This record gives sequence, C-alpha cells and structure tokens, in this order.
Amino acid sequence: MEMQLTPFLILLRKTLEQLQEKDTGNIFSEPVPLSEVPDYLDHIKKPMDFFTMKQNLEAYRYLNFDDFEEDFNLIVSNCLKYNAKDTIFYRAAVRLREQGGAVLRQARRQAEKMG
Ligand SMILES: COc1cc(C#N)ccc1S(=O)(=O)Nc1ccc2c(c1)cc(C)c(=O)n2C
Repeated sequence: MEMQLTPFLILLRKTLEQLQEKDTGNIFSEPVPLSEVPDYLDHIKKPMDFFTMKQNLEAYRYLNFDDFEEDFNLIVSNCLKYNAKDTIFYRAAVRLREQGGAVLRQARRQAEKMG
C-alpha cells in the first residue's frame, strides 16, 4: 500500500508516548525484568513493553496500524495473564487497557485518513 510512511511513523511516535503518559507508575516502561522475576518467561510467549515498541517503530517493524495496536495489546494481555488479580501490576494493567483504548481509538482515526 501507497500511504506516505513518514507521517504514519510520527503518528505512531506521538501515539506511543500518549500511551506512556497513561502508565504513570512506569510499570510498563521497560521489559519485565528477568532479574526480579525469573519465571516470567515460562508462560509468556512474546514479552512487550513501551521501550521495545519504540525500538520496533524505529526499526520499521510497524508498517500498518494493526501491528502497532497488537503490540500494545500484548503489553496488557501479558500482564493480566501473569499476575494474580490482587497485584499492583494486574490492576494497573486493567486501567491501562481502558485508558490505552481511548488513545488508540483516536490514533486509528487519524491513520485511516492517510491511505
Ligand atoms: C518498573 O518496575 C517496577 C515497578 C513497580 C511499580 N509500581 C514495582 C516493581 C517494579 S520491578 O522492576 O521491581 N519488578 C517487576 C516485576 C514484575 C513485573 C514488573 C516489574 C512489571 C510488569 C509490567 C509485570 O507484569 N511484572 C510481572
């Protein structure tokens, strides 16, 4: 598809730190530290976090919006799957899903006007 890549990517950049300002606890800023949680990789197939998303974006791994949205969702779904319901992590994830949802809804509308 033909849409101009460069405007799409700055859209993704802007969107990404809009997602990140919703994560006020900085819980999802960086990969889940295998240092503090050795078992994290046991049941979680594909880890994800905002810095890895930043890396993927700049490495041109996001060529459409749906893959960007899929990687955001992984962050939420990974966290709900690993942590028990009565954790700081789980509850902050519940709240990220709702608030991130709103951010993405608006960014998707803007991406759809491009191609
Ligand atoms: C930014 O790091 C932290 C932030 C807070 C707060 N508020 C508490 C501890 C750490 S920690 O780095 O000490 N440990 C840690 C352990 C498990 C984790 C995570 C972070 C992060 C996620 C998203 C996850 O799902 N899990 C299972």
